[PDB]
Amino acid sequence: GGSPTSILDIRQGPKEPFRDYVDRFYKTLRAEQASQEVKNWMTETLLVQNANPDCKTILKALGPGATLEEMMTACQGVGGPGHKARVLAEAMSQVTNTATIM
Amino acid sequence: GGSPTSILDIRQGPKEPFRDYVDRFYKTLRAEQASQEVKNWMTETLLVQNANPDCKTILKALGPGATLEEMMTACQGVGGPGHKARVLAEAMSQVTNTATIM
Amino acid sequence: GGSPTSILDIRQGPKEPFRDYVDRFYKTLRAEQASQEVKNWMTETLLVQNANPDCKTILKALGPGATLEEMMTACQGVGGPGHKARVLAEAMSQVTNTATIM
Amino acid sequence: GGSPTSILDIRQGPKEPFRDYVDRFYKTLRAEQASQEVKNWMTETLLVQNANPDCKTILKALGPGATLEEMMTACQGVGGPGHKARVLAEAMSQVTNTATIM
Amino acid sequence: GGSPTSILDIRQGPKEPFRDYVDRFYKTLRAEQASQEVKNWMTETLLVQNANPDCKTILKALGPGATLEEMMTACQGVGGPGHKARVLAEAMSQVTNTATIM
Amino acid sequence: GGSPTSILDIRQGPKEPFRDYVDRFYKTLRAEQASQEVKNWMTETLLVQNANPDCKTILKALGPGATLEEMMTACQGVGGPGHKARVLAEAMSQVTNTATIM
Ligand SMILES: O=P(O)(O)O[C@H]1[C@H](OP(=O)(O)O)[C@@H](OP(=O)(O)O)[C@H](OP(=O)(O)O)[C@@H](OP(=O)(O)O)[C@H]1OP(=O)(O)O
Ligand SMILES: CC(C)(C)c1ccc([C@H](Cn2cccc(C(F)(F)F)c2=O)NC2Cc3ccccc3C2)cc1
Repeated sequence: GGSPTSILDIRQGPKEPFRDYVDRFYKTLRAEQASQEVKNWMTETLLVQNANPDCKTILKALGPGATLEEMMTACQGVGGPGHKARVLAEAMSQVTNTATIM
Repeated sequence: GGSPTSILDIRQGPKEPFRDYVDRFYKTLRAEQASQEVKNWMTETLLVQNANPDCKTILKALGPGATLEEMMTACQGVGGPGHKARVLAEAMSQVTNTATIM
Repeated sequence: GGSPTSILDIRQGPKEPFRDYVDRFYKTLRAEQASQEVKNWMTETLLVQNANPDCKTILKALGPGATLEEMMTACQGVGGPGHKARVLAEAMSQVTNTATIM
Repeated sequence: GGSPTSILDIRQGPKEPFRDYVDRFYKTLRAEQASQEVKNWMTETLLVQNANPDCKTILKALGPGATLEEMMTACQGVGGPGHKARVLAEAMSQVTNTATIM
Repeated sequence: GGSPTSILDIRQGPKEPFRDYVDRFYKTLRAEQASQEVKNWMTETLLVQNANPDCKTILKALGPGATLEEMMTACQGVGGPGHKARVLAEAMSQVTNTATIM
Repeated sequence: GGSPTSILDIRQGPKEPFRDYVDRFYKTLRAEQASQEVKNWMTETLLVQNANPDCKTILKALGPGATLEEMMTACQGVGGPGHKARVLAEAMSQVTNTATIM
């Protein structure tokens, strides 16, 4: 848990899909000198807390227990027309004062 | 699916079009050591399911039976002027006047 | 009909303009092993049909019979100016005030 | 006239600035086997006809006969911040309140 | 302090996440011949000063006293889909309804 | 000034930040066969004139006489989130209600 270059800071870019970054988690997990028990624990636990709020909001929202594959399906929505069209459509409609935050 | 690399997850990014990714689906199959029955099965089932929600929403809109050409013509507009044109407006114009979601 | 790499997939992108793709048409046709007329036939039937809804919506707009020299001229602002510009301001104003679709 | 690659298709892309294309007009022409007068005619004539609507229309704003430098001074804004802060950025608010086009 | 290529200008892009830039910051902080205190000192004071105003405002916002990790985690939310979603939502309506600036 | 490639056309792109271009300005100067004074004159007079309107509107605003460090800091915001958030947000809200230009 938190091996050199692997968990202490592996981080998904704001424009970096969950795809490359998660792989950065897998391949770097291969690149670290971790025990088996060491990597499996790293994956579930850190992968979420450190990855791009677009998807981090999806890892937590899916609700824990979501199969990794499902995290991928959900994070695949990360993206412009899919995830951004909603974050731009939503954030803009809250400031449209039927529901603006004061 | 599940064959090595080719069809476990072959994914379509948000900016990667349905066009370029098709090759990712097929050309990557050229790499898996799978029977033709194994591959053609993959071309259909794993394609629509693990590829780009802008397009998937179109693969299930066109629906099954759509030749790849049908999934091609419609998903061609995936992108800003074609799809984002219809995507920004759908969420923006919905939540604002009548489709406001509480 | 499309011989290998010729008219089966010569497809334009959603970010790629009629300038780059049009070249793909002719060039990849040089790599095809087809009859002379096949190439001339290929352009009229496939090009307009399997090419990027930006240039495709322009092409129909041109009205068939517009020389390739003319299609080039027409689809030049494809890409951010001609096309992506006109497109955002329209969808935004059609669905919103009068052309609102229920 | 236009010898192969020189003036028949030297064109400025859509996202492309007058900078990169002007370099092309100035690059490909060297590759042309034209007469000294012909080339002089080529810049003033073909540079404006086939140079990017962001910046082309600019050449119309400056207007014909302007010094090439001025063509650059006014076509420097083409591209994300300068040109676009002004054109569609305005079109968003034009078609909306007073400039609504039926 | 401030050695060549190290801190005299080590600067992050407008969009560059604090990570890519920092891969520079750290790598070059290690390449300059600075005393253990000189470098360490630089990693504190300069890291916040010469870095992408998006992330810089975040840095100040977290407030000093937060672990370095927090400085970059917060800046990991710098952004296209995430940070920009929040900023775009607010700026547009700030000026429009209450925060109108004359 | 006016030596080949150095100050006649050294230009900042539209998406290119004040950093990359300034670098073109400084590096290209090394290429010109100018007197030491000649280059100094060149950095002040031209750097502000043929450099990307975002930063150019900033350079004038800072006010001449500002150190290169001052042009650098102020123009670091050139870019999307920092400079575009403000430009679009303003133009959009100026044209709309009170600052509508006839
Ligand atoms: O012109 P294209 O090659 O089709 O791509 C552009 C370009 O993006 P790039 O940075 O990749 O060249 C714009 O960049 P600018 O030069 O305008 O900064 C970007 O602008 P933003 O970063 O501000 O979004 C714009 O998007 P838009 O037209 O929404 O301004 C995007 O076009 P696409 O999103 O349509 O691919
Ligand atoms: C607010 C700002 C970011 C500055 C802005 C505003 C709108 C434009 C464009 C309109 N416009 C403006 C200038 C130059 C061109 C070019 F170079 F691309 F031709 C052009 O198309 N229209 C986008 C095309 C497009 C594509 C995808 C999503 C939105 C838009 C609007 C670009 C930038």
